[PDB]
Order: sequence, then structure tokens, then C-alpha cells
Amino acid sequence: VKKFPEGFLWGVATASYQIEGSPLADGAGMSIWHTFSHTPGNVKNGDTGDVACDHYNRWKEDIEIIEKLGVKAYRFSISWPRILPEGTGRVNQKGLDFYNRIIDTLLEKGITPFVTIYHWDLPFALQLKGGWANREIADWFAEYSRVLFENFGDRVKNWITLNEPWVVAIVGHLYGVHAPGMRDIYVAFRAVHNLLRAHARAVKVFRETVKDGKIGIVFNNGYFEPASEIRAVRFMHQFNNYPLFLNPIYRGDYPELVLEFAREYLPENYKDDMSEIQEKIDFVGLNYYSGHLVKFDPDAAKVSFVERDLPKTAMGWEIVPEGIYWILKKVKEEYNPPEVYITENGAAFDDVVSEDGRVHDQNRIDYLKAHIGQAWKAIQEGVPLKGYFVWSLLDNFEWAEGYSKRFGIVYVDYSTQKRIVKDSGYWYSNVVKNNGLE
Ligand SMILES: OC[C@H]1NNC[C@@H](O)[C@@H]1O
Ligand SMILES: [Ca+2]
Repeated sequence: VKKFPEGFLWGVATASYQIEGSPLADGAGMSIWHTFSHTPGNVKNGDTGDVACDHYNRWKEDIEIIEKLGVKAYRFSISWPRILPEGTGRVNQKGLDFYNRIIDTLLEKGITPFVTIYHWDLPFALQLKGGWANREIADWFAEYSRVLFENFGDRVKNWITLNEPWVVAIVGHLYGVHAPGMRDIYVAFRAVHNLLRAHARAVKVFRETVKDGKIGIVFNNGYFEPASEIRAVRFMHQFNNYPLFLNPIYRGDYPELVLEFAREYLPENYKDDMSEIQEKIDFVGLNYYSGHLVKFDPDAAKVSFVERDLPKTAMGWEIVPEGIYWILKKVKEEYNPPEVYITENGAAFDDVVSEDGRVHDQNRIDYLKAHIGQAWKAIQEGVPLKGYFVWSLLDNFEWAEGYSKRFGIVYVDYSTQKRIVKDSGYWYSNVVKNNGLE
């Protein structure tokens, strides 16, 4: 037996652009993911979020799936351009209506909503004004967040400002692999800094508007091990993991090795913003998927990855369950946040529907079991983990990989939009019902 604390929150997670489709329905503005995916060469197979899982129409069915599995929490995100089509100013009631219905339905069914305010679908109108590169986005984001709090804060009490701000800044503005598809290191570090400022403004407004909820922020994390008997592992953790952001929030500056690498790229007077960035948060959400062997490498960031002969997912990600334990221990050790959630953990496998009508994803059961087991351990050793969210409820649009990578515990047949609960979803429901592993 590995039984979790009473009231531990078992969840599933999605994001608006990955599942919804109908990006321009009911007066919604374009997002940067709409324009990025409609640009040839950016996304595998020319795939876009035009239809995705058609959750925009099938939302009731999908929630009924969450209910039927007995899953206790649903992490989903709100499309900023459905709410404010030009990013600021005008509010679109039909956009609010869409999320109102989802929210009321969840509550009616006893499911706890966790709302991600920003999961990467920036209004295109704001991107024309520089998007995350423009300091003014702290204001635009604060106004957007205020609208959400005023409309939904009576019912939704668990909020996340940003999903994976490292990805948004670095994959979006340095690697150019995600919207808005830029490759400029100075822009990417200004986006890091402005993501922090916007995050802190939204928390500040949250305290003024929703005096009963909790708000936090979500980071991607890798488990970095050194290829030999070091500092490159230190750098990768500080740069790619929660410290890039938590060091400002908790300690009022960027991590030491980040400054060593990136000081020239930050605004000259960036410290002027740090006391505001220290706005108190209620919880930290950590996403975790993979471990990486890392070694120093002259002329790289001075770091390269070393391939290991370990089980991998369809992403090529090495399966390293101990990583989730490590990152949970490490966050308590470094910043001691009052609550932590695992806001995403999951895997992509080449799922197939058998002749029996089933999806026998034993590889995904094995992945989830092992990571839940390591999360359990962290809890036994004092980490205040309050919940765990499987990425994802549904197979969906996996960004620049398009539909070619399936992360769901529910299979989606894209030709018919049929949902087929996978073995891993059945398995997970039993875990939730039991409040743990057996
Ligand atoms: O790559 C898998 C997931 N990672 N975190 C954020 C999600 O949007 C991704 O699909
Ligand atoms: Ca289209």
C-alpha cells in the first residue's frame, strides 16, 4: 500500500489551444498559436489547432468522462483571446459563457477547477505590440487576470498565472520552435523578466479581488544528472527548472549561474522590478516528464545532452521516475513553498486501438505508477504535495509535434472525435478511488 493524505487532489490537465478547436468561434480574437501554426514549416504535418479534440463543442462529454473516472480535480486553461479578443479593452461575453458552463458543470459534479490563466495562446493583437517582449504586458496581463477573477473568482478558488514561463520565453523567443517563433536571446530574457512582472501583477490584483482563493505558478522541470564526477548540472537546474523564477519570487534575484550566462541580456535595471516580483504566492506547481544526462561542452550555453540507453517515450524522453522525487525534495529544500502540486506528469506512446476496442497502454500505466510511487515517497519525507495531475485527459495537439504525439489517458480518434478510455485511464481511476497505489 501507498496511500496518500486524506483530501489529496487527484487530477487531470488540459490546455485551451491543445483541445478546444474553433479558435475563431463566437467573436474570439486570433492567438499567436493560430498564426504560428498557419505559417508553413512551423508544425509537423501542417497540423493546427483548428479542430483539435473539438472540446469547444464536446466539453460536456469530456467532463462526464472526468466524473465517470472519479477524478477529483481538473486543470484547464482559458484562451485569453476568447475573453478579450484584442487582448485588452473589450470583453467577449460568449468567451466567458464557454468557461462559465465548464466551471458550473465541474462544481455540479463535485470536481475542483484549477484554472491556468495563460497556457501560451497570447492574443495576436498583443503580439503586434511586442507580446512578452514589451514591459507593458504586465499591465495587459493584470487587466486580463482581473476580468477572470471578477467573473469566475466566486466559484474558482485555485488559480495558476503562468504555465511553463521558461518554455514561453526560451522555446518561443530564443529557439523559435514555439509561437511567436523568434530567435533573439535579448528578447528571450526580456520575456523571462516580463513574465515574472506580469505574474506578480496578477497575484497583486488577485489579493484585491478574490479574498478566498489561492494562486500559484507552474514550472517545467528536468532531472539533470552529470555525465561524470557537475556545474553544468547546476546551471541546467537553475536555468531550465523552477529556480529561474523562484529565486526572484523568494529571494529577489535571478539564480547565480543564470546571471553568469545571461546578465548582458537582461534589462540594465532589472533589479528595480524585484521587490514587486516578490509578491507572495500560495503554491508552486511543478511539471515533470524526463531526466537528462548533461556534461560541460565548450561553445554550446556550454552544455550538451548525453544520450543514455534507457527506456524512452515517443518524444525521445528518458523515463526517470526518481526525478519527480528529486525535484519535489529539491523545491522544499531550496524555497520551502507552503504547498506544491504536481501539475503535469504523463507520457507519449504510440497508442493503437486493439481489435478488442481497447488501448492497452501498459507502458503508460508503468510510467504513471512509478512516478506516483516516487511522489508518494516525497510526501512521506515531508514535502507538502497537495495534488497530482495527469497530463493529459485527452490525446491532443502537441504544439510543434501536432497530433503525432498522444499523451491522453483517453484516446481520441480524430476522424470521428470518438473518445476511448485507455487502460491507463481505467488504472488511474482505481488509484483515485483508492487514494493511492496497491
Ligand atoms: O509536452 C507535454 C506537455 N508539457 N507541458 C505543457 C503541455 O502543454 C505539453 O503538452
Ligand atoms: Ca485554419
